[PDB]
Amino acid sequence: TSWSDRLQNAADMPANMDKHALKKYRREAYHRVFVNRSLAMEKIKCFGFDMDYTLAVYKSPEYESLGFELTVERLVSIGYPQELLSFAYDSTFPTRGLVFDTLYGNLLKVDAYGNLLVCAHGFNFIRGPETREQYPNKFIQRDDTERFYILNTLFNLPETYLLACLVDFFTNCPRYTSCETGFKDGDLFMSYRSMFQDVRDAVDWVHYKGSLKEKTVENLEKYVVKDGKLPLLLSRMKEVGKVFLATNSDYKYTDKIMTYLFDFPHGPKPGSSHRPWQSYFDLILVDARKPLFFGEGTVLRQVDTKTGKLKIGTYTGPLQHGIVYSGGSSDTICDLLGAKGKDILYIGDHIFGDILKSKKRQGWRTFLVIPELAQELHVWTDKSSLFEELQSLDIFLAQRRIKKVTHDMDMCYGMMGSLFRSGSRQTLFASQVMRYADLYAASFINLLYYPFSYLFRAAHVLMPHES
Amino acid sequence: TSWSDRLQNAADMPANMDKHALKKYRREAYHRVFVNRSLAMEKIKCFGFDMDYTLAVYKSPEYESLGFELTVERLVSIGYPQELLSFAYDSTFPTRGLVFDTLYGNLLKVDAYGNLLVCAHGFNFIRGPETREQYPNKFIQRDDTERFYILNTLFNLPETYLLACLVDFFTNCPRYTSCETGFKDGDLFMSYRSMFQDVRDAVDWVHYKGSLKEKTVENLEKYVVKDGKLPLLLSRMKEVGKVFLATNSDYKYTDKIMTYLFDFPHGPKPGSSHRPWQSYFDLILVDARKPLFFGEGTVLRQVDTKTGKLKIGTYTGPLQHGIVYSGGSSDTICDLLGAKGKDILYIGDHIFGDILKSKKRQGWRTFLVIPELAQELHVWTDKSSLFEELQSLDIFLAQRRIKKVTHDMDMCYGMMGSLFRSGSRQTLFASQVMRYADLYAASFINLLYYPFSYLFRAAHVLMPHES
Ligand SMILES: Nc1ncnc2c1ncn2[C@@H]1O[C@H](CO)[C@@H](O)[C@H]1O
Ligand SMILES: Nc1ncnc2c1ncn2[C@@H]1O[C@H](CO)[C@@H](O)[C@H]1O
Ligand SMILES: Nc1ncnc2c1ncn2[C@@H]1O[C@H](CO)[C@@H](O)[C@H]1O
Ligand SMILES: Nc1ncnc2c1ncn2[C@@H]1O[C@H](CO)[C@@H](O)[C@H]1O
Ligand SMILES: [Mg+2]
Ligand SMILES: [Mg+2]
Repeated sequence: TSWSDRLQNAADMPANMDKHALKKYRREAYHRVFVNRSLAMEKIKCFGFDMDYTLAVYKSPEYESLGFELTVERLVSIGYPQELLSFAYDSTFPTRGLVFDTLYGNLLKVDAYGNLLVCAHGFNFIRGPETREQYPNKFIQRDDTERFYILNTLFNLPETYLLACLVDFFTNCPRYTSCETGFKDGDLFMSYRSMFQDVRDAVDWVHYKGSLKEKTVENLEKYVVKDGKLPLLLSRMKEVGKVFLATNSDYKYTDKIMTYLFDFPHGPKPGSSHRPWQSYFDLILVDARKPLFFGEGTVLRQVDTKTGKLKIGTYTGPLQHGIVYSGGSSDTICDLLGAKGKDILYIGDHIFGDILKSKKRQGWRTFLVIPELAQELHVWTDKSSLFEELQSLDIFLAQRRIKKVTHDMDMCYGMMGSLFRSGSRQTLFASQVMRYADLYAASFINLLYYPFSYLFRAAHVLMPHES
Repeated sequence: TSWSDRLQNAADMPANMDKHALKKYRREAYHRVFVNRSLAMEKIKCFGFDMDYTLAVYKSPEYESLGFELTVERLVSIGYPQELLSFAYDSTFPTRGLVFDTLYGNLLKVDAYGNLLVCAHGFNFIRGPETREQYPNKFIQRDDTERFYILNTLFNLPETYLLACLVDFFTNCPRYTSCETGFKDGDLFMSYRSMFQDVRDAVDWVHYKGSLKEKTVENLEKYVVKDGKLPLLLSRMKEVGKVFLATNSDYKYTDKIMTYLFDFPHGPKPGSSHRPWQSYFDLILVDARKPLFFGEGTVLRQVDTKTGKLKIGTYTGPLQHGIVYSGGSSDTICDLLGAKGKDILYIGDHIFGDILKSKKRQGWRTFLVIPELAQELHVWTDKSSLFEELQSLDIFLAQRRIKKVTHDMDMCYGMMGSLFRSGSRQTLFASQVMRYADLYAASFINLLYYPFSYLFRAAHVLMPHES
């Protein structure tokens, strides 16, 4: 059972909008909206959405495996060894939010301070003492973005596993000699940095020049979760405010995916006439280029929706019925919808590009979708006894049993552990969700289960000397 | 009674090192070390110190008033109006950590997200609705460091008040016409930005080219807190580890101030021979240029301690008895003392340059000295009933009484409120202390009251879905 299996099972249920049914439903952790900072829903005037891994959640492991396969094929076509074709995606290895160290070729799981929680070189998990050879303070400088790459989104799961596969392959293939910073084959030297860049380029290529989008659209049921409650939620949002789409995807792909997401024999609820996806939005903006979008952005363009090409010139006109924008900036949305940032709830999955940057640059309210949370919640409750024990062991310490229980707990989630922690230590990703996501949930659809006057409440924070 | 009055009263007490006396003493909030993240003191191998407002706490309001007076005199000498000479420092106005908005000439108290808590234009405190004219989302972009200047240290208290005095003066003097971004007098336009830069330049000038240091050193008792427990604490640290000084001050001024701080008729404890200040340090480094120090730093130089001038050339030799360094980087300290960052506890007052940057760039352990905390603690306990009420009002809301109690509470601290909050809203400074200071206290001397095997403990943090 994957996180997307849980999501599709919930997606298959029709909405029961009886107020007592709703209250009961949202008490289950799977259907709850979690609160880091209080948010009065009554004050939200505009609801904005990302598309990929927000509205359109790709099924796992099918979509990751397709990405993986095509990326490997691209690498082989540019000259990587044929042995790559023997690799197969393994959903049990990668956890999201890992850091690839391009100098030494390690995948790192770190905390908010750059402290190392896990270090894997290929499939070799390095113990603490051995990590000090390369990381003398068991620490990385997060500001060193030329060296370290944070794998933030679900799109990065294939490459997370592929990087490990490659390091493992070159390390153990006798044609190559391993060095601290890469591999030698005769008179050719491949640094881990150059390897990483090829992988990144190949992932970008499959999405933009290769066949990934074509294969996705040709079997949408295989690759994309569909939920009849979506138009219901959006129609309800439009009753109390404005609704917008601001997505990095282009118009043609956005149209294909959105059409599928609304492909039911009804509109908002069973019995109602079907409505085009575009009708649910007061403003539609593609090619957003987030997070640049939340700074200077790019020139505002108009899409010719018949051809899917951009019209020539910068668009200088007003918001009109049926218009679709491309590029621009977050100021485009504020101006055209008559909104200030705190009037906007933006809903997306990219902790950096959707949530951190909209919060820090513009003071938008934020809702982070974390698709894996459904599965993480199952594990968290199902294995609560290991964490409970760890809590008691930590307290009684006021040590090797702590390491053993930490490992056993972490292994329940996968080889790279929970998205949110290693034992008692919170990950960078956890810390960023807390600090920048006002609300978060396994799915944006969980908003459906709360009234629009709801006050999401978080406890006031006190400093140690105030407590 | 000022915060420095509280500190000097404690400084005047001799140490009672009876273990039961110590335990009793450190339970009083004034003498406690507060803990944001757990820290096992046994693992600390090196204790490092800043000088100004860490070891050498300047008396208030005398030192601020001297700085203020000299800065005003410098501004008048470059051509500012003679009316400036009628200003007098007022300790009741400034709180540390405010943001000067160079565009519109406002002092802002903000939270971690850039949300406005207080806005004063001169001495005119602007209400919420009126603030929206200039701050439409009641928000500033903290990343805009060319526009916004954060007044982080106690050295910035004079200029905090001076900026307000100037805006007030020019606004109300009929020789000038007020504009959104500055003041006109005939064919001369003075932007708030240019005004700010003159003030900053004048403060730097008084400290580096003017008479402030001379006046300070000529009456050390008037201007600097002295505490006979200092050599006791340092001697104890040297028993279990290494001790270093890394200060932005130059050798001559460092020597004057340090000599005063150790000027007692005894060494570590009454009855013992007096020892030169330098003897308490395994490494002494001046002209540190923090926070650049924690990145590339500057060339390592050697001080000629007889003349106080730097020797010509980069110093390429070893750590030797009696050597004093200038410049270099944090790597100088790690290499020469045989330390990794997590082995080092660095103690300083600069939230950005001492604490945030050492933590983020190098993974050092951190101790933030907050001299005002003594007074803030008095107010926090003495007026606990107003905060208690605010807590209850916030809960019962699940509004104008909330604003009234918030104001009354804040006014107990000064016109700009508490360093740490406005009502229920934490300030940026509070948030940064929590996130980057592992430990914090009113004085570094509070470490004396804990054994060196002490485990400072903070509760494990949980996300909302884990709770
Ligand atoms: N999750 C993230 N992904 C990518 N870059 C990030 C992330 N979090 C912070 N940063 C950037 O990395 C640097 C801080 O380590 C800054 O440039 C910051 O903008
Ligand atoms: N997926 C994994 N497989 C094997 N060992 C792991 C894994 N993740 C962490 N560890 C190990 O557990 C120890 C820390 O709990 C470390 O030695 C680390 O190598
Ligand atoms: N307290 C502070 N004082 C000055 N600059 C800061 C402070 N906190 C963060 N910054 C800097 O301001 C920018 C983030 O708002 C970054 O360049 C960061 O390094
Ligand atoms: N020092 C002050 N003097 C007068 N009013 C203040 C002060 N600080 C905040 N306020 C006011 O209290 C209100 C918010 O509680 C705002 O109108 C703000 O102007
Ligand atoms: Mg997305
Ligand atoms: Mg200092």
